[PDB]
Amino acid sequence: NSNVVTMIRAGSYPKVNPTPTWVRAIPFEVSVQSGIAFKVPVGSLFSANFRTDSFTSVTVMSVRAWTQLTPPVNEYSFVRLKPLFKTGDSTEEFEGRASNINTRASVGYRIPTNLRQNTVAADNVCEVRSNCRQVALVISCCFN
Amino acid sequence: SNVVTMIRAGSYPKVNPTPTWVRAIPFEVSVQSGIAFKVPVGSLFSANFRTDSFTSVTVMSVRAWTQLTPPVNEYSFVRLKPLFKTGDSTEEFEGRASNINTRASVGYRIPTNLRQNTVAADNVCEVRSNCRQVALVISCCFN
Amino acid sequence: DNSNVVTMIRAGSYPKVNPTPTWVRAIPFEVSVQSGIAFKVPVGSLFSANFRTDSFTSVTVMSVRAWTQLTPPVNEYSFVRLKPLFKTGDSTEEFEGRASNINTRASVGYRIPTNLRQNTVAADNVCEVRSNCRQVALVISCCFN
Amino acid sequence: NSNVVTMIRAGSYPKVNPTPTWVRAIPFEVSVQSGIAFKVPVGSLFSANFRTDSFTSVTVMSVRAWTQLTPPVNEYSFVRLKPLFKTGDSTEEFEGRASNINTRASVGYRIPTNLRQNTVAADNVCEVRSNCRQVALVISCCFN
Amino acid sequence: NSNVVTMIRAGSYPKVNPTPTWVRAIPFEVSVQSGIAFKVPVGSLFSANFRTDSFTSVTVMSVRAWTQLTPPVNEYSFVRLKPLFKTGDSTEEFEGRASNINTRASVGYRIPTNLRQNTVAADNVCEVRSNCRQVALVISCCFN
Amino acid sequence: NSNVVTMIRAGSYPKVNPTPTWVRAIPFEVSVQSGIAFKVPVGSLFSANFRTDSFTSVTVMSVRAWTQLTPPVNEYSFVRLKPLFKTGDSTEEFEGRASNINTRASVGYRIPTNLRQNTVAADNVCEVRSNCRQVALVISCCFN
Amino acid sequence: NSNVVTMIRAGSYPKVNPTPTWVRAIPFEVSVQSGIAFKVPVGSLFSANFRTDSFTSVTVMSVRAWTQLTPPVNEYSFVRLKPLFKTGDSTEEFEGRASNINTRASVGYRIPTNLRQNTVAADNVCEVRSNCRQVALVISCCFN
Amino acid sequence: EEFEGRASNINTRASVGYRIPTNLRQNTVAADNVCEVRSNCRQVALVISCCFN
RNA sequence: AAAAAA
RNA sequence: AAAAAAAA
RNA sequence: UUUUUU
RNA sequence: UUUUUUUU
RNA sequence: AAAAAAAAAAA
RNA sequence: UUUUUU
RNA sequence: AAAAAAAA
RNA sequence: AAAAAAAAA
RNA sequence: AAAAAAAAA
RNA sequence: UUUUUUUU
RNA sequence: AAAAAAAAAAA
RNA sequence: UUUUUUUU
RNA sequence: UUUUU
RNA sequence: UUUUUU
Ligand SMILES: [Cl-]
Ligand SMILES: [Cl-]
Ligand SMILES: [Cl-]
Ligand SMILES: [Cl-]
Ligand SMILES: [Cl-]
Ligand SMILES: [Mg+2]
Ligand SMILES: [Mg+2]
Ligand SMILES: [Mg+2]
Repeated sequence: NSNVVTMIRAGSYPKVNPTPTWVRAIPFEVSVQSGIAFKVPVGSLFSANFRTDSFTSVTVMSVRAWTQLTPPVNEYSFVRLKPLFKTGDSTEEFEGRASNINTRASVGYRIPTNLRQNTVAADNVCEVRSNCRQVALVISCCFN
Repeated sequence: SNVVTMIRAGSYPKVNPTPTWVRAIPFEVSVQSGIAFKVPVGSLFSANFRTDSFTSVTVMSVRAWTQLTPPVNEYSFVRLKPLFKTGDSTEEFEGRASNINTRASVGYRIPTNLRQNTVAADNVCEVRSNCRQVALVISCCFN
Repeated sequence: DNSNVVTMIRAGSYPKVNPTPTWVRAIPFEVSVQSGIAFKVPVGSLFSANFRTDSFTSVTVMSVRAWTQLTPPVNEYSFVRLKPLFKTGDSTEEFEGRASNINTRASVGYRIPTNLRQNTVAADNVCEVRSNCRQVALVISCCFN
Repeated sequence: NSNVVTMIRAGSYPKVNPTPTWVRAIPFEVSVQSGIAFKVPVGSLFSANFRTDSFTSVTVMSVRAWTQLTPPVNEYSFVRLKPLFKTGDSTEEFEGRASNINTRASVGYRIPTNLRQNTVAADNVCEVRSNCRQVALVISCCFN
Repeated sequence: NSNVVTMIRAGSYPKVNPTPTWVRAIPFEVSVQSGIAFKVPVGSLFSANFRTDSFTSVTVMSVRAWTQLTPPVNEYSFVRLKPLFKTGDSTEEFEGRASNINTRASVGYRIPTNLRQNTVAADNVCEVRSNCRQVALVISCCFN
Repeated sequence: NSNVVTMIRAGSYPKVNPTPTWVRAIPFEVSVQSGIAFKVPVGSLFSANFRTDSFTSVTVMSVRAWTQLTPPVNEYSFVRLKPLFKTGDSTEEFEGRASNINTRASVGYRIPTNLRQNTVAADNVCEVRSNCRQVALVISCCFN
Repeated sequence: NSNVVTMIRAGSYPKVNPTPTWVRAIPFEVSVQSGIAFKVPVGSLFSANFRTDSFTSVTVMSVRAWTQLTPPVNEYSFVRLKPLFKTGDSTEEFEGRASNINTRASVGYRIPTNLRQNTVAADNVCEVRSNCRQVALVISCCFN
Repeated sequence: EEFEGRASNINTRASVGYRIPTNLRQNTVAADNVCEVRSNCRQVALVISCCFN
């Protein structure tokens, strides 16, 4: 309600951290080929395009996908996700298909707490299969 | 009361022949592929909106829709980057379509602490889209 | 706290829009008057860039109020009459208000019933004004459309 | 109660009006022929027989009609009313018939608020049709 | 509500009255000479400027007076009222004075129910006195 | 309920009206050119196609308009409306745009009670603009 | 209750019907001979005088009859109604007599919902008998 | 905007004021200007509720 | 609460 | 209690 | 209680 | 309350 | 027990 | 409440 | 909540 | 009914 | 989303 | 609600 | 809260 | 039992 | 109440 | 309830 500056009765110097962690929802795309699985690299989350180039590690919480280009002729779009982990890759293929040809396909998977460790740029996140030549992704992750 | 009735008016009131006006102004802009276009504040001053008599305006929010179809195989999309005289933003508020035949849409609100006047020479925001036009509806206050 | 930065709006379908909306206003303007002579106030005085209304061509008047704008003749108390005029039939009322102090304005006004609130164009007239003061200040509450 | 004059403590000069408005029901008769409609002119309402000769406009609210003379032999009286408006005449025929030959026939119609604009002497109110030679009208209106 | 005409199921022809009564506040002025009383004539109430030229009798209820022009130099406005009755004039002088030389003087008097009989043009209502050359009155009356 | 005809103890002859009013929603289409407004005629409402050829006037209440044909390539349908009145034309351009190129565009406007007078065939309702060569109208009105 | 037009945010194209049904009370008169029964044809309900010339069928609910002309000398008016149906004519003679020679004779009958089918112009509704040469009818029906 | 106030008594002052919303309450230096004033009287008295800092 | 219909 | 005729 | 409007 | 119906 | 009828001049 | 009456 | 300037 | 601005008016 | 901001009674 | 105080 | 005094013209 | 940036 | 959530 | 007064 004050229109003017005021005096803060500051005390002892507080605990500081010039490089906190930040929880994010990173949107990026990946080019997919027909019948070929594409390994999504973690390194794609580290970029000045997301303000995250200052990080080297990230704990992924959940992954969501969307077909980014139209599907072949006569077909309905589809996208699949196989979760990948350093301690052991999964064989799940969380799939989603569009019920309208003109509409995107989508799917996502959540990572359980016991599997939410850090990952670096060299590591992979999951395999993406699709009949569309491009898939949009949105990863909910904790940079640190 | 089906007939005129007398009014017991009193002293002469405080008057103002040129008041303010809260408005939602719809106008379109042309956008080029892979290029950002600065939305000029001047577009809000026009006889088409009854706002030619104004020279300044306080923008409150900005919403955007793609106005033409997207490139073949692509889904529409539109981004908005707020711009201020005291410092431009780097936010890219993006919305995308989920049906190729449908518009993409997104918008942003200006916080009270940044709601200062802007004149015709100023710019509201940068617009990016894969669509050759974008329809903007800006909720603002003319003064 | 309130927001200190820009925030995203999860807009959706393109809304119904209107670039030339209506506007409810209270317009102030004066009219010169002559002694013992009425003056038909033109509706075209409400349309003007001095009121931001030059873009309108019709208007619905709701009420009319009037104040003498200049002093009265020597030894006289100000006064002002209003006779409503309507295209379907002018009125014969003479709503009159007088001043009780020579140095003070005279005032009066009238309300238009809902059934008589149709559009009026510049060529039309609102009401006649009589007064011993040479100029009268009007404040008209009207809906431009 | 008071039996003598008493001093009123008047103050400022009030808002006055020498020519005020008036709500009225005007009784008058119109002359009607067989099979021929008669347009009731609004000018019939302004007259020193009603104290209304000082008005040039009037807002009609409702119209009531009664036959005024005996019907043709072997017939029961009747009367019709077709509202007329400067913005567009109406085609209704609000009719009323007597159930006794010796009794008047009556009918009427109300004008809705959205159609209650002024009218001048040169205007018409409604068409009257009857098998009686004369008709009696009572028009509720607000002179101004 | 209603946007179109609607029928009225009228019955027998009602009692009517084309020349009814009217309760009014009639504003008018009178010229007054210094030191001389002016008998206000009832005829002033009958006039087409008031819509009452169709009446020939009136019952007065109350009379209020205001000075219409400025007072003499150095003096505060004043005005008196002496009621007059055909049955017997009264010797009251209901006097109101102004407290600002620039402001009107005002006063009035009420007529008791027992002294509320008609009056005709030839009659008078009251004597007015004032140091101002004109007096504006507002008489509340029932024309009949 | 009853399986056979029953007697009605009818009384005096009632009030009747062989030509009553009628509240309707009238659908019709108009041709519109590119960049050119089209004044929609009130006469379109009177017609044997709507059972309203017996009416000569109509009190319009609201207007709703949809695009009837596809829009130009790459564009989304739109339709504007400018209310027109005999007492004064409006400058409002109530617009409605589609968000799916395959979907109609729609918009309407309500007429306020104080503007719900009648209109005749000669009169016009509103100006229609659109990028589609044909517009569908649905006018909620009261025929009288 | 505004004072000026507002925008309606219309939606999809609604279901429409340019030629809806109509519930009506159609008044008309039928000429009758003494001692002879007159069949009332249904086609009399279709006519531009009733705004129904666009209907080819109708469902009749009730019938009411009033003698339209005076009776013979020394007699009291009367009227008889005999319902007629395509699936089988009735033999009821619903009758009503005046208790005052100068007063109409009235009677009507209700059609039960199991016998409320459509009737075309060539069909007949009921036979009429009376000692008056004409008879006024008011039929409550549903035009479709 | 032209917030205007007139007097109903010739011998009386004419008055009018305007409030500045929160989103437009920033600092102003000497060179700057507050508002334009138009009056038929040759002088005008101002009372400005401000916050020096 | 609007119009037509015991 | 619905339907029919009657019925203070 | 029904039908158009809503 | 004369004639008909109404899930046993 | 919020404990009888008014009007005229001065609170 | 003072005070002048039916 | 007392005091100061402001303040519907 | 979580992290990164604050843990006390 | 069911209360408020601007102009008006 | 801008500047001061008020028993820890 | 069954939420202030009447009369004149039109319900 | 204050609220504000970003999170499925 | 018009405009704007 | 509309509306015209003390
Ligand atoms: Cl589709
Ligand atoms: Cl398609
Ligand atoms: Cl003074
Ligand atoms: Cl004129
Ligand atoms: Cl209606
Ligand atoms: Mg797809
Ligand atoms: Mg008769
Ligand atoms: Mg008979």
